[PDB]
Amino acid sequence: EKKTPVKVYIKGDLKEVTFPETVQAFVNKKSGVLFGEWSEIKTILDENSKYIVDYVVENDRRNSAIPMLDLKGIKARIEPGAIIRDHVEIGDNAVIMMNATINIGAVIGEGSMIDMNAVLGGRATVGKNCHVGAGAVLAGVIEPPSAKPVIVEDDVVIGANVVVLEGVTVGKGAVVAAGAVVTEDVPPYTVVAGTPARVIKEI
Amino acid sequence: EKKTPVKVYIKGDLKEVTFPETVQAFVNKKSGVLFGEWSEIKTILDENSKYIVDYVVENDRRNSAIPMLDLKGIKARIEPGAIIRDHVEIGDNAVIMMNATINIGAVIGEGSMIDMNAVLGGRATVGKNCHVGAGAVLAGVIEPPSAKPVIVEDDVVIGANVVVLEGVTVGKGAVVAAGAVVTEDVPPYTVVAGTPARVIK
Amino acid sequence: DANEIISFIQKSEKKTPVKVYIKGDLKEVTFPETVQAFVNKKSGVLFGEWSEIKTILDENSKYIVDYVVENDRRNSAIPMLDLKGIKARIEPGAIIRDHVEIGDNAVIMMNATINIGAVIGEGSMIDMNAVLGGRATVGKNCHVGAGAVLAGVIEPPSAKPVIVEDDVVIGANVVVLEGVTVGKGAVVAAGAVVTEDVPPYTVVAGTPARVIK
Ligand SMILES: [Ca+2]
Ligand SMILES: [Ca+2]
Ligand SMILES: [Ca+2]
Ligand SMILES: [Ca+2]
Repeated sequence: EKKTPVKVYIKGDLKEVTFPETVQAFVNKKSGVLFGEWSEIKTILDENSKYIVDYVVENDRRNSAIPMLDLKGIKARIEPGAIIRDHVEIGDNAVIMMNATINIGAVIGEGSMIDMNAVLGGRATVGKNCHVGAGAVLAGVIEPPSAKPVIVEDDVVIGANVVVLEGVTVGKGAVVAAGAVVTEDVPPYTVVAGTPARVIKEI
Repeated sequence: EKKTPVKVYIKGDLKEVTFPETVQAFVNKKSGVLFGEWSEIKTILDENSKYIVDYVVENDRRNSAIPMLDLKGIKARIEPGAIIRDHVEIGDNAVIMMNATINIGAVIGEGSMIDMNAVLGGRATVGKNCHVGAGAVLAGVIEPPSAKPVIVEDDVVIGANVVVLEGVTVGKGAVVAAGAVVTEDVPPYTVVAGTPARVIK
Repeated sequence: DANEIISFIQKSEKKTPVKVYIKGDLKEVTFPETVQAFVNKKSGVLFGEWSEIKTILDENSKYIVDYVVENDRRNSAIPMLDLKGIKARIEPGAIIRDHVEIGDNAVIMMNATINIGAVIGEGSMIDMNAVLGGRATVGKNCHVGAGAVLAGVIEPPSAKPVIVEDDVVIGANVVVLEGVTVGKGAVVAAGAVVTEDVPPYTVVAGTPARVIK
């Protein structure tokens, strides 16, 4: 389940090397690229040192089990550097900015923005037309299914570097000031600020 | 123009496949790598499956319009994982650390450091010899061109996980305490701290 | 050790590595020793320094029909950590410099950033987008919350780094300032800025953090 996927560019007398079905070998007679588990590929490189004379190994993760979300057909905008796990629901015309991180089970509603370097923890739920500020953290609640995650209702603005703690609901149309730590449910149409966040105005 | 670029490693009887001008195909008879739009390349893979035996598709962005900054000739240091949009000015001898993010229109002065996981929003301006702390956020003001962005003057230290709000100027030589939220202009050569940030020293 | 870190950093030359996919009449091109060329007659890829490869592309323009240049860093001297043999879990997007110790069964989450000299103990979790500064030390069975920042120090070598002792929980978006020790079993509330040592088995909160329990 945990994997250490590598891509390996190779060159040499490749016709002399046979590759197992466990690895995807894209090669011609002298040069090629190999895709597979490092444990499998390492053995191949070692046992064929005579014919594979040079190689470059690329690797981006170690003992990782959860794949990344396939972005190619999503009806929304995902910028370079955003890391999104599989099993995340991205609503129509949402925007996921550079270097944001979104964990499994998260939901991002239609038209919502997750700004740069923001973090959505497991199952965090963001409604429609929300703005989750840069560096803001929505706590995760990976399991059980019955455990209330962070829920941000529609039309909410969450300030930069905010933290919303596990199981907290931010009510519709509310505003959370930058830097706040939200420890309790926020009533709809109110502005909260501080650590712990307190209501400072009714909208 | 929103794009969905892909890089596709491919193999098969590749001479039998004709690639359009829209696709850059670096291939030989047996194997190759294709660069282009997903819409374009998906069509090619499906229609030529008779000749394509296997492939691997890589993709890092979806419906993305703004390209990344070409770093190759910049007289500065940019570390792996830093994400910098095009139309950003990076001063001589600046340093951009791993996992920082710098949005369009930002300006970083000579000798300044943007630390790990810091965020410079749209049009945010940083002077010379500044240090923007890890995780600090300089709010963005993307438009209109007449809206004042965040302006950090020279010789400033911004603490880790600070937020400087839209349109605020942090004056020359000031220090902002870690975790502060700067909600109004900071006078030159003062220390501010707290949320909201208040003058201390 | 700290002296070794400083010496390593300065023995490393600044690099601008590229990967360049090329095609054309490549048999007419002689690639220099300084470049790794994985090529066939028709097409291939080149690994090397931009300054070296740019020269090649120019001087052989008549033989190179097209190319794509990839680059992810500029004037960068410290390489990334080889993850392939580490007995831990490191997720995509995590950026870890060489000369970092990752303890058995640790977890480094997506988009975390770990500077040179850092030490992460066994079974500890560094959560999403957290930052470990130079020489920052995290004990065993710790949890460093998402977005939390542990201060760094590289120079001088004698300077005290941030030390997180065992069994600690650091809340999300917390900042621990340089030289601070967070005591064994302590809990730091989300959003706190820790400005002085935290006694073991206490709870601290606020900015500046103060003992609450
Ligand atoms: Ca290797
Ligand atoms: Ca990243
Ligand atoms: Ca989580
Ligand atoms: Ca912005």
